[PDB]
Amino acid sequence: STAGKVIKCKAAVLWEEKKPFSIEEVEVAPPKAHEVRIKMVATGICRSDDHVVSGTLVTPLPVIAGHEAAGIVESIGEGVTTVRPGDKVIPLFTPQCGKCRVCKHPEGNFCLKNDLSMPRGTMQDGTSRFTCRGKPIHHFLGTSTFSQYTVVDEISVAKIDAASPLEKVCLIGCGFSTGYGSAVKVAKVTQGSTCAVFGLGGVGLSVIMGCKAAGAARIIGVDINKDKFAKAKEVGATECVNPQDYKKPIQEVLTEMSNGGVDFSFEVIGRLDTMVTALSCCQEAYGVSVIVGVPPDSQNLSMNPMLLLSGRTWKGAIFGGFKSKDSVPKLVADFMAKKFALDPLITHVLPFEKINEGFDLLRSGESIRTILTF
Amino acid sequence: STAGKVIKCKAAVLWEEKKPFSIEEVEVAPPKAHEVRIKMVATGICRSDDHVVSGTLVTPLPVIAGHEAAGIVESIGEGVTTVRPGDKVIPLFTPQCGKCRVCKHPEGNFCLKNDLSMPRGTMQDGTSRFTCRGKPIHHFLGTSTFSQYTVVDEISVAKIDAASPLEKVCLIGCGFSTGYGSAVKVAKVTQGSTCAVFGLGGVGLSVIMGCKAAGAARIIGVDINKDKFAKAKEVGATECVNPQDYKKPIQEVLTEMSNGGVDFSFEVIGRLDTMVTALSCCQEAYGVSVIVGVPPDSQNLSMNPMLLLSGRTWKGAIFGGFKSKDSVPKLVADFMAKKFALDPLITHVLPFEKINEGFDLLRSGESIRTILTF
Ligand SMILES: NC(=O)C1=CN([C@@H]2O[C@H](COP(=O)(O)OP(=O)(O)OC[C@H]3O[C@@H](n4cnc5c(N)ncnc54)[C@H](O)[C@@H]3O)[C@@H](O)[C@H]2O)C=CC1
Ligand SMILES: NC(=O)C1=CN([C@@H]2O[C@H](COP(=O)(O)OP(=O)(O)OC[C@H]3O[C@@H](n4cnc5c(N)ncnc54)[C@H](O)[C@@H]3O)[C@@H](O)[C@H]2O)C=CC1
Ligand SMILES: O=CNC1CCCCC1
Ligand SMILES: O=CNC1CCCCC1
Ligand SMILES: [Zn+2]
Ligand SMILES: [Zn+2]
Ligand SMILES: [Zn+2]
Ligand SMILES: [Zn+2]
Repeated sequence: STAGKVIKCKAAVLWEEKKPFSIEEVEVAPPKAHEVRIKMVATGICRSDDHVVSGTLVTPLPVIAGHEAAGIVESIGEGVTTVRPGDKVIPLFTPQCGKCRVCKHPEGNFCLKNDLSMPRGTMQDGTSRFTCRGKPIHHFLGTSTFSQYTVVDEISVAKIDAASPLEKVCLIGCGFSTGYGSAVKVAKVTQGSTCAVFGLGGVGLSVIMGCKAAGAARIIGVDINKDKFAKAKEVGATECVNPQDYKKPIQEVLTEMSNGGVDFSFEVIGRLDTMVTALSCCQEAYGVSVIVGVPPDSQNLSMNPMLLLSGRTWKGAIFGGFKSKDSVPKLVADFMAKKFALDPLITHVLPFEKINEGFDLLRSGESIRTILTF
Repeated sequence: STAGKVIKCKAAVLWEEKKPFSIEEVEVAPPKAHEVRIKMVATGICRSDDHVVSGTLVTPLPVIAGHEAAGIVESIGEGVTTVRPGDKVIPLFTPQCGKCRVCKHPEGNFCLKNDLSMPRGTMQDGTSRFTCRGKPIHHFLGTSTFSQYTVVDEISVAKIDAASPLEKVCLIGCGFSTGYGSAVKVAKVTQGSTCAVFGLGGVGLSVIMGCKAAGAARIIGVDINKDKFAKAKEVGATECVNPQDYKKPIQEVLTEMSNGGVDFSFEVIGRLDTMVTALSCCQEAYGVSVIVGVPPDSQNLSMNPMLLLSGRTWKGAIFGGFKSKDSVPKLVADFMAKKFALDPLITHVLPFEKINEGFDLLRSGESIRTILTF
């Protein structure tokens, strides 16, 4: 009943920074060639979405944010071959065009068609499918999931198992996959190893999940909020430390705890100081540190390159290093096959209309992931 | 005739920074338990030794520097089992104790007994074997090869082929192995890849050799001194670029030349800016950059962590990542079997007494490696 026609629906619009989201009616255009229009079913609140509100992350405003989600295809544009109406899907914030150098590389996932490096906030063709009170509204990472309906490019969507629990697997859209893959794929955590994880939110908990799956012997969680320790230990942490409890810098503490430094470290917060600290706490000759957290826009860190000269490996990744379109369906299948759990990450479930409350929860430290249901 | 007796010989003493070395008589004590006294045959002039003079590399003064060398064992102390008098040997600036956690790790090489991290300028026991004008003189990285005789700890010396040409294989003690290993072992350059090498001195040329051995398709040499291009090409560079020849930053140039960034980049100079430039020029999603150059003492670099977040891997290494005592004999055997060449690095030969002229040659940009003969 809506194919080919503009849909008027409810979405959460962010008109400017540091304001609450505005719940109102937007118009969503029909998909054009190689485009897919999706009816949202569930969406998670990730810290990345909050970064747009706080100014940590810069992307054109006004925008319909949201990128961790799942839904059902309402309609497809001409030339689409990978999904069909009625299919359960997950929008991919990192696309997989399959044609670029990165997509063709065995170890690359940061497809050149991404909207991250040089944020435009549109569709692949340079325009937007969203309007609110007569104004054009920007897209976010080619996803825009805080809406009852969205339109995405074909390369930014994956078809998933028809029997999937959308209220759970939306987390495969960002948080879980990012953390899990950062450990198992990017760091390539080894059996018997010692790991340190900075940040115990949804993404950090997922990193822990990965470290445990990889066979780590010790997994030290680090967070200034002690309230996040019980959940970390439930999912695999062997020890948790709060930097504020110590008189000395935490890198020193961790080095002592690990009898000379950890094998693998992970920055899952988004702070410059913690990125340097995490590098420092890994063993000087063979240690590996992975940056996951997003830094505040345009800001540079300062470090001594002797930390690397001795032998350390420092790397970062988007979406856990997973080639998005290939991996997402695979991950959903693994979850259906009980290979990992998602429930430990879900602390709150709210209706979409309560998005602001959901963000309040995140900002207060009370939640891990709030799932919004449409 | 000299066993168990103090040896009086000539050495090049550095009394203070930024002055010429003083060639004069020193007193070399006999080796203590697990110590080896070596009659030096040949030693190379590496930039790192110049860094001691310039204050770029901080180690206690007065000192007998020099660390890329080869000689013959004069005597051994009690308990030495790995070398015997008359053996040809190469001193190891990076030790291999074989007992620490790093030595036991499959990838690690920066043995915890090293004198680089917290320089003491002594033997393993905290004392010196050198006296000059009645004053104790410091050791350098446990080697001190700018002397007719030196004393080194057993874990800092390797026995090599009795037939080795010491005037050539002394380079396996530093320069060649560092560069070669940085490409083949640390970066693990792949067949068909595009590489960029910043710095075309002895070490950078060795990096090029390694890249070529590894099968790289393109090897782009970068240096502000064009006079260093011909030899770079000889050893394998496919292209050479002088950053001063351009209006753009060389990272932009290199990115354009490589159609999106290089596979592998190497910083083989020792500047904070080029370490960042080198990182920036490798592919944002799958690129790898290796720091080999030594940065000015206690200086911090500035960089945007988004360079890592996209997928880059940044790492550094000492001595090309080679476990020193295991690797050095092998490298010599390979050299003997013509697996790599050393002659392209040797531009000048001088007698030890002309150490200062050798340093002048390095500083003037005229030489690659000057080999000093005793
Ligand atoms: N690389 C990627 O592809 C992705 C990056 N991210 C980034 O990962 C980070 C984490 O995301 P979420 O788990 O959703 O965030 P979150 O806010 O739920 O978790 C962050 C945790 O860090 C802790 N923390 C804050 N300051 C700290 C400090 N100084 N020391 C120690 N702990 C501290 C907080 O208490 C909190 O538990 C964010 O920066 C997010 O933007 C998110 C997903 C994708
Ligand atoms: N990591 C390790 O184990 C080792 C590190 N090193 C370090 O490696 C570096 C290279 O050593 P060598 O080859 O002996 O030195 P070198 O001085 O012969 O070569 C350095 C080259 O860099 C070039 N250069 C200088 N400034 C430049 C700029 N702005 N842009 C481009 N090129 C520039 C010079 O013209 C020169 O050709 C030194 O810093 C040295 O201390 C050396 C040995 C072992
Ligand atoms: O959280 C989802 N995506 C993130 C990935 C890292 C850069 C900011 C956006
Ligand atoms: O050049 C030989 N050794 C170097 C290794 C890197 C730190 C300074 C000393
Ligand atoms: Zn692509
Ligand atoms: Zn996210
Ligand atoms: Zn050791
Ligand atoms: Zn050297």
